[PDB]
Amino acid sequence: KRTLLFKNAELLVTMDDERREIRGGCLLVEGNRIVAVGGDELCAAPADEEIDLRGHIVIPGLINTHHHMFQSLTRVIPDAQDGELFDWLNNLYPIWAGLTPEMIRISTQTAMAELMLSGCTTSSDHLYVYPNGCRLDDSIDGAREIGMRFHACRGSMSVGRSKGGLPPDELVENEQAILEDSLRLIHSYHDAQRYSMLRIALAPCSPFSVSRELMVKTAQMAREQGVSLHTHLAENDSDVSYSQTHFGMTPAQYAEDLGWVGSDVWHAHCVKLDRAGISLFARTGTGVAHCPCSNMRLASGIAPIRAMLDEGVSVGLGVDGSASNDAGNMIAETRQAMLLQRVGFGPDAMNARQALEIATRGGAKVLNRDDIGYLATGMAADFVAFDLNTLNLAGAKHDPLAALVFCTPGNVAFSVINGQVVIREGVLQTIDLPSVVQQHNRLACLLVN
Amino acid sequence: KRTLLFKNAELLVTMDDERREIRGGCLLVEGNRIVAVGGDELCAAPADEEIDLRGHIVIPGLINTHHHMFQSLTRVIPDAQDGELFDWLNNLYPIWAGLTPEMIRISTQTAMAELMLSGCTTSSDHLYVYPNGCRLDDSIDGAREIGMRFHACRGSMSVGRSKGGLPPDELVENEQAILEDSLRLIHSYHDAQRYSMLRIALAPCSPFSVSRELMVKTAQMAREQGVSLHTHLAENDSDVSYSQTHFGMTPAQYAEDLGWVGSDVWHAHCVKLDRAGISLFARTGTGVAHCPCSNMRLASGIAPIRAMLDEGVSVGLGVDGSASNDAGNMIAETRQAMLLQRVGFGPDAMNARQALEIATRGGAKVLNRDDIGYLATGMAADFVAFDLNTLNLAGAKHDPLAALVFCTPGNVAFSVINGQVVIREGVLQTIDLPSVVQQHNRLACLLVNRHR
Ligand SMILES: O=c1[nH]cc(F)c(=O)[nH]1
Ligand SMILES: O=c1[nH]cc(F)c(=O)[nH]1
Ligand SMILES: [Zn+2]
Ligand SMILES: [Zn+2]
Repeated sequence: KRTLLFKNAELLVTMDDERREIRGGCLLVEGNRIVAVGGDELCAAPADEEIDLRGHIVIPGLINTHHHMFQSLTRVIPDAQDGELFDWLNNLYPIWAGLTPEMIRISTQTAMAELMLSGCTTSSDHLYVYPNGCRLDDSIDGAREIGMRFHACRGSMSVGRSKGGLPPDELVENEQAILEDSLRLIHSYHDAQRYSMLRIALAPCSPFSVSRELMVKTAQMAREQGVSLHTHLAENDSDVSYSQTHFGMTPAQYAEDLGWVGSDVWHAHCVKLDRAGISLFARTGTGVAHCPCSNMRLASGIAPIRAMLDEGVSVGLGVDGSASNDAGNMIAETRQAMLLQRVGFGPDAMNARQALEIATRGGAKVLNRDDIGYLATGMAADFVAFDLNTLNLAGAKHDPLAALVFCTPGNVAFSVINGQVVIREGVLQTIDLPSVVQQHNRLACLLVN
Repeated sequence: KRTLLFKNAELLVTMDDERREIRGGCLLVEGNRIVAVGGDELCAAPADEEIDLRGHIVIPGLINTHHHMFQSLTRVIPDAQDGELFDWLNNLYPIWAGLTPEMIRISTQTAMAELMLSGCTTSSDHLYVYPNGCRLDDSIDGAREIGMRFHACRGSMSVGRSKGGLPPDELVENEQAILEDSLRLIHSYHDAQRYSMLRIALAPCSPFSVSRELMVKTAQMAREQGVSLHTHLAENDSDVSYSQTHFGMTPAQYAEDLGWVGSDVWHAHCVKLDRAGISLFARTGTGVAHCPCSNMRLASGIAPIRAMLDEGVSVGLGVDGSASNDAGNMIAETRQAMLLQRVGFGPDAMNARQALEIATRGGAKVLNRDDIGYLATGMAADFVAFDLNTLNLAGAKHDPLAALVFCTPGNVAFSVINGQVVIREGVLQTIDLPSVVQQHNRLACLLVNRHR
């Protein structure tokens, strides 16, 4: 088995059970997993490759828990930059009706590359449109080429124009076809073993874009197959009113009534989750993907993340799709979580270590994994290093960890995912990034024009 | 005088009176000024150097209107990261008491380098501590090394611990000495001419950090000398209560009472400015430096920027000191202004072009300058270029301008300040940046290990 030693980090942030932050720390890797973490004599360990991390901070790889990677082809569309969410959807859906399998494959790589260079080693996605023969398989193909640990969601919608919804009919599917494809994807791709690089989750776009029968049947299938459940919930005032008018229930009551609570469930946004919903989520272990930049850029609101954390809700972090952020920058999203909670709820609402915990342990938690999210013996070899001697962090070496959240760092210097060194001295190793960016921009131009 | 042609930008954002955004745009420069702005007809122009900007967006240089660059030596101090503003001040003041002239000279270069690589071509600063023989001269020396267009404020404090204030006495000054040094700095350094690289403003830290007499005499001096006035105003709930309690007045009423209104005045933050204060500022031309990251990082609040703009208030942008942001990233601050107004006031509150106008034309206005802030014949040759073919902007070429605000771009590819190409292919040309960063971090270490 291949061994790898990362030695003499200026600070090794473990996020482990003691929250050890080790000066001069070293990390010994064998295959895809961590052998030991420490300073002192472990730094003298022989290894097939040694990488010198003096002057760097090492953190556990960031974990992104919500995205729509296909939207990285359609950032800052003029008719979608401003205005109401109604106009945003109505101007973007006809564009997305042109998506091809190749664009799914390429856009997954582009969005994952942006996340990887900004500190992220595991990401979910929420692909929920399948025009022109597009399949989740195309996104899985792209993810496999770039080497990121991947939770692929079988997103779905069934309520289109003919049934009184907003999406064009060409962007919705029959519900029997959705369940059959969901089952196929689990059988073909879901790896439930420790250190899995690919897991499947089932994800109707929202409880309102599919039938209530399909929400219950999806939950049933996920529980039978041992996979997770993901959807958008309580993202804005319109979601809350819709739930009340149409079902006589708050969004959280609606989720509970469908069986969409539990540690195998995580809901994106939850900006308008109420006190009873927070408590329900806390006692059922239901997770939340917090997407601060999206919630600001779409004027959704400030999610009550501090209140959720204070009751024991499992909270992870997500960038959301690139047409509603529009960046894909994980460490910048972690910064935004801290800034937004403080402006919303005061100076004690979120510090650097609490935000970074959401970005690491919190994300592992809401994806229902205990093998990622911190650095210790037997954990997955997922971690990143930032150079502390850059201009961006000059004067911030008083606390290298806080520097990543309070300052604006550049790209990571190194990234390791499943023991593979995927970024070396700021250069992505698993793909030809300039070629992918070129193809992406040509495809984006073809799609929109 | 040297001539420069910048040709074939994918998009040249002028911010001019017609807000032209020119595909294939070109810029012809002579010395410190723009000779022409146009399309490919400019390619027939002769120039000493041509720079090919295809694949790039060019924008007017961003203008930063509030800072404390000395704080770039003390980012994320553990005891100041969290807690109340009281704890922030009382844990940072003893550290700043060890500042030396060399630290002022170096920290100015570090803070300006961060601003320049993130799109900024003009900055003010608000140095308000002068321990151990430090002088505004030291900051001016650093700014002259790096080539940034500079509005240096003689900040001041006189109400210390022994007199019932929070700063220690070693960090406050006698008020007559403050006025004397203010006049010396104006006479020695303030260049009032077009395309000036150095202007002086007078800047008591807040209306409560000095006597009422110093507030009034400082304004009197500034008006006599023709320079501007700068201070912190209405940053938080404590500022509003204090002025109401001690003076029976809102912060903006108190500023008016002190004579601290007018187009030669700009107030930092104004988070808690009320409707009548907004109206007052609009009709007097009083400016505002909006500091969104600082206002969130210190839990100050969401300033009513959309309301001020709708009433006619001149609003610029500021990163604030690096101990309350803690970044110095001008284009990221522009993004934050847009994100924060939307979450505060709805989807119509601020778009990419509105935010970029605050960061350019808005900053020129609050600094009382008509020669920077947009690209047109006779304007200062201050502009920057971002590469549009980066991973960060992939899929955003549908609107190159909005991409700068809605995405998170890297450093600029090129920067021109006063006609000098100060950043070339991402590399800062005017200082040895890794050497300055090394010295900065070493001085930061010496500073925090001082005996106190
Ligand atoms: O912000 C968003 N809301 C709803 C959606 F379906 C989506 O893709 N993005
Ligand atoms: O936010 C701030 N408040 C007060 C200060 F003196 C300062 O520098 N910054
Ligand atoms: Zn989403
Ligand atoms: Zn300030």
